[PDB]
Amino acid sequence: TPAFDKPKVELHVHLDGAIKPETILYYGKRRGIALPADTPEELQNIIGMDKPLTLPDFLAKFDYYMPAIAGCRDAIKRIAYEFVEMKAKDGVVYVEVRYSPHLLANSKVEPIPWNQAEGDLTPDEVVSLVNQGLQEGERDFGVKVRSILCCMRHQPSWSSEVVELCKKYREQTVVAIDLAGDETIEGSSLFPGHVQAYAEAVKSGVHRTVHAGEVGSANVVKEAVDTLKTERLGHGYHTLEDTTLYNRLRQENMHFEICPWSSYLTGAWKPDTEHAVIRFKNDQVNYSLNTDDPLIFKSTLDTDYQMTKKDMGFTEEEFKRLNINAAKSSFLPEDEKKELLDLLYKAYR
Ligand SMILES: NC(=O)c1cn([C@@H](CO)CCn2ccc3ccc(NC(=O)CCc4ccccc4)cc32)cn1
Ligand SMILES: [Zn+2]
Repeated sequence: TPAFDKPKVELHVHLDGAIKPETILYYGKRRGIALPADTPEELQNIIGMDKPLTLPDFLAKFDYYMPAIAGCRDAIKRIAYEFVEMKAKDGVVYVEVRYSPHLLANSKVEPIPWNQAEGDLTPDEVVSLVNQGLQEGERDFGVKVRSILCCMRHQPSWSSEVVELCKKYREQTVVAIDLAGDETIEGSSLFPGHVQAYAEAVKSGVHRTVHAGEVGSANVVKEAVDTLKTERLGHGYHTLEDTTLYNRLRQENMHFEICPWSSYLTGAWKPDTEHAVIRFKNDQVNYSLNTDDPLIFKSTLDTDYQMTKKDMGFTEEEFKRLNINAAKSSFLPEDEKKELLDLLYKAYR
């Protein structure tokens, strides 16, 4: 069945979008919340999309399940644990996983997300709990995991906390800072809370990625590159819109975190068009293949590989260079990055 039967690298996946239905129900019941279902299968049917939707439509998906995990400590550790399990089934030898700590928390955060009564779970120990779950998963399932911590567009006040959390927990497991959630809010790349967070990340050596370009213009890409100093782009589809920018990113060997299946389901790509990744294939761009939200998009990594092999004529050779590009563009220290490279060179021959 699987389009690509070798080990794989993945750089772009959200933890809060990669929970098993079954364990949301488990915590729905056991805490009180009660979902719009009580069977795993129907749960995935309504909390999981299969044709494009608007943003409010999208966000209410989170409004369903997040109150069931956020706040509960053992929930937070278990989803980090089960994320590694899920990934071992995908054949991934190395993954970076991202999330917003604040969104899993029910105290020391204004506003309190998900409506949610107060309590005592702060952002700081959310990240310790996640990174316990993750370290255990690594040990039991033999996938290597690191994590990225997301800033949120609409909430520049969280952002100095995020860089500080990145520093406190560096190497183990957290390797980078991200910026997520609605790149359409005007001027959001340039909100002072975000820019000074990213400037702190330069100063102290935390690695940087930015979501720019999925649903927004090439201008928001440009700000991510020139003002936020990204090392990578999540998505970056719209840099095509601006050809000098595109060419520049080609020379600098910028890495696009591509999420094929997602981009259909979000509206970012319309089916009757050039998919941006085929252009990236033809141009020999430094890009990767990623799942984004396997919960919400009813998908595994093989969904993404499959789609590009069926409908876009991707071949096995391109699959290889892409995962190599992803290993090179990882936020691993260089010794550990050479080790990963070596594993992959052998596996691939
Ligand atoms: N794929 C994602 O965008 C995503 C974001 N998360 C969470 C962090 O890990 C945060 C969820 N979240 C909270 C507020 C918020 C605002 C916007 C978005 N995402 C977008 O706007 C992405 C673009 C988009 C447009 C329209 C439909 C779907 C998606 C996520 C948001 C999980 N998955
Ligand atoms: Zn994403």
